[PDB]
Amino acid sequence: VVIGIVNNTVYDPLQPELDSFKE
Amino acid sequence: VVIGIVNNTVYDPLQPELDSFKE
Ligand SMILES: *[C@@H]1O[C@H](CO)[C@@H](O[C@@H]2O[C@H](CO)[C@@H](O)[C@H](O)[C@H]2NC(C)=O)[C@H](O)[C@H]1NC(C)=O
Ligand SMILES: *[C@@H]1O[C@H](CO)[C@@H](O[C@@H]2O[C@H](CO)[C@@H](O)[C@H](O)[C@H]2NC(C)=O)[C@H](O)[C@H]1NC(C)=O
Repeated sequence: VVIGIVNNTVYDPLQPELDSFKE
Repeated sequence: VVIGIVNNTVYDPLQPELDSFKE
């Protein structure tokens, strides 16, 4: 519904931090 | 690069909570 949106990736500070530790 | 800064420790609400549970 928006005009002019572009693709990208938004970095999530929690995901790698809590995936490296939990393993 | 700052004048007047002082030492201290900033408490992180996530670290102890996710370290006690994950163990
Ligand atoms: C990146 O942006 C493009 C267009 O801005 C998207 O391309 C279309 O996306 C829809 C929905 O996913 C598809 O139905 C179309 O077939 C796509 N067209 C083309 C030419 O690719 C695209 O989805 C966006 N994301 C990625 C990962 O490419
Ligand atoms: C606490 O603050 C003091 C000064 O405000 C810091 O002391 C200097 O720190 C630098 C970099 O760590 C060192 O190269 C100097 O040798 C230190 N000087 C002295 C007299 O200690 C100190 O680093 C800060 N942090 C701690 C944990 O003390």
